[PDB]
Amino acid sequence: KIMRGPFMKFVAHAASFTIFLGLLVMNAADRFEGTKLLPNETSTDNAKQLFRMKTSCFSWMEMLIISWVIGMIWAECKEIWTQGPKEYLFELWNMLDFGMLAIFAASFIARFMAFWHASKAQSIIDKVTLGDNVKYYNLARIKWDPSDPQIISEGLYAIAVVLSFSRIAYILPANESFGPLQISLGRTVKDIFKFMVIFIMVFVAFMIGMFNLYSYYIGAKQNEAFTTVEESFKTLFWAIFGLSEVKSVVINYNHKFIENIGYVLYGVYNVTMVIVLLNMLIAMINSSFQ
Amino acid sequence: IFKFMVIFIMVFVAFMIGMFNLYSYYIGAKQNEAFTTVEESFKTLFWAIFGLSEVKSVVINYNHKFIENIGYVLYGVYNVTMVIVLLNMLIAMINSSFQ
Ligand SMILES: CCCCCCCCCCCCCCCCCC(=O)O[C@@H](COC(=O)CCCCCCC)COP(=O)(O)OCCN
Ligand SMILES: CCCCCCCCCCCCCCCCCC(=O)O[C@@H](COC(=O)CCCCCCC)COP(=O)(O)OCCN
Ligand SMILES: CC(C)CCC[C@@H](C)[C@H]1CC[C@H]2[C@@H]3CC=C4C[C@@H](OC(=O)CCC(=O)O)CC[C@]4(C)[C@H]3CC[C@]12C
Ligand SMILES: CC(C)CCC[C@@H](C)[C@H]1CC[C@H]2[C@@H]3CC=C4C[C@@H](OC(=O)CCC(=O)O)CC[C@]4(C)[C@H]3CC[C@]12C
Ligand SMILES: CC(C)CCC[C@@H](C)[C@H]1CC[C@H]2[C@@H]3CC=C4C[C@@H](OC(=O)CCC(=O)O)CC[C@]4(C)[C@H]3CC[C@]12C
Ligand SMILES: CCCCCCCCCC(=O)O[C@@H](C)COP(=O)(O)OCC[N+](C)(C)C
Ligand SMILES: N#Cc1ccc(O[C@@H]2c3ccccc3C[C@H]2N2CCC[C@@H](N)C2)cc1
Repeated sequence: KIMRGPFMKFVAHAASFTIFLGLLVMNAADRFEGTKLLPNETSTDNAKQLFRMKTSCFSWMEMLIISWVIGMIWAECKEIWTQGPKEYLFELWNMLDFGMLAIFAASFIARFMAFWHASKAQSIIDKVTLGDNVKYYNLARIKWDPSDPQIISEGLYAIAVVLSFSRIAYILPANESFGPLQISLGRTVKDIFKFMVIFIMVFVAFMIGMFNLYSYYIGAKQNEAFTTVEESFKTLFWAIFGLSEVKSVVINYNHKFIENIGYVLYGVYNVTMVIVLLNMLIAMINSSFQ
Repeated sequence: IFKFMVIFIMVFVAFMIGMFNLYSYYIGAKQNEAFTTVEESFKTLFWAIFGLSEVKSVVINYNHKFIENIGYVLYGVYNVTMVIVLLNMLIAMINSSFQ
């Protein structure tokens, strides 16, 4: 009768999230100071099994995480067929919570199919050379394919681990000192979503304009900026935080016309972004005394 | 600012564990020694508040560009989130001085 009260129910639901975060921390606890399994090395630990056997096998802590995610998917489907699939998408945090579970499910599916391929190939080979169906396995991380499911799972698990820390927003407005901070932090994301439109207009403008300038100098440039659309995207994205050098507008030829055009366009980009961010800061300072 | 450091260390611990889990298996096959130990992933995200952490700390030497693009996206989202949190702190402290 105590555990059916609302406050003990809240305490139990917060404790079962503290446990999940503790599992996510202590899962990678053998590698806190170095993994001791090099990307070029090979460790079998049984002298009769493949290397790709003791990499995709599930531990005793990677099954509890699967049980938590299965219960967390079931507790979301029960919310879907009780509030209705139209009033459930009305809050965007439900979509932010559904994407995390979808990414966790995709990660565990990819790891399971990697383990399934490893077991299907290890059933054949139950020292010497191996045939061309087991030869891809028992190989270190340097020789894997770029689309191996073992590196799809390890890539999606990181996004899932980052996104699962955002469920503190469900237990944080019950407090008298971090509730108003969450309210005042949420009201300043809706104030920058309207300035990101002009931000991406100026961004797309200078991205296409400098890609059109430095496209023909792909091998004759000081580095690899402004030559591909993704390179021109990241060179202008990391210049907001000052992490893009001025050596990214220099070419190796004697065409100083194009280099001076690039210098002028990069300077105008930096000045324009400073003006836009200062206008955003002043507008958000002004829309808090209202 | 003692009350905003709590949300600051929530976002910090989130991205620290999330990027340590990504770049853990590439300890010798990476451009530098970031995001491989917990102290390296801690200091790479601490010194990125002051802009003293380069973008070459998310680059691996292999042809696994999936994991490298995940690291690029996570580092960019970390920088944008910290800019939002610090700007919200500055605006809140400007507002709680005319009261
Ligand atoms: C939302 C409002 C946006 C307003 C944007 C205005 C901000 C203007 C920023 C100026 C950017 C300068 C960048 C400096 C880097 C290097 C410049 C450089 O190499 O100089 C050019 C200078 O060329 C120009 O004509 C600069 C004109 C810039 C006008 C920009 C106005 C939008 C080369 O000419 P020179 O080498 O002096 O000539 C040979 C003499 N020995
Ligand atoms: C508190 C609020 C926080 C809001 C956070 C939102 C801020 C979003 C920042 C964007 C970060 C981008 C970093 C840029 C660095 C390099 C990006 C890169 O390498 O591109 C990825 C782009 O991949 C994506 O899908 C980007 C999606 C990012 C969405 C983030 C939303 C949270 C690779 O794909 P690709 O090379 O275009 O594909 C091959 C085509 N030739
Ligand atoms: C393992 C590492 C990654 C750290 C894991 C994080 C947790 C240990 C922390 C972070 C957020 C904390 C919570 C933030 C807010 C609250 C509300 C608080 O309740 C009240 O303020 C009064 C209740 C009322 O009167 O309504 C009880 C503690 C609790 C759940 C905290 C419990 C401990 C939490 C889960
Ligand atoms: C918004 C409206 C008013 C139009 C924009 C103003 C233009 C009339 C200005 C702004 C940028 C200027 C350009 C910036 C840089 C260059 C490179 C410069 O080339 C060299 O420095 C020669 C190098 C060498 O061979 O030694 C010649 C002038 C030029 C084209 C400038 C020409 C005049 C421009 C187009
Ligand atoms: C908050 C909720 C709404 C969920 C978050 C949104 C996701 C649906 C987005 C955000 C980050 C995106 C990822 C960022 C980077 C990558 C790497 C990219 O891989 C490559 O570029 C291939 C490289 C090569 O081999 O050439 C594939 C897409 C992917 C996984 C993206 C998949 C879709 C993601 C997970
Ligand atoms: C990806 C980064 C991970 C970092 C984790 C930090 C968690 C802090 C959450 C937080 O401050 O929420 C802000 C966005 C306000 O949300 P809202 O717009 O008030 O919406 C709250 C609605 N509710 C149903 C969740 C209560
Ligand atoms: N009786 C009761 C009860 C239990 C839980 C509850 O909120 C859940 C919760 C509690 C602590 C920490 C994180 C989360 C996530 C919240 N979850 C609920 C369903 C939809 C899903 N998108 C989000 C509300 C009411």
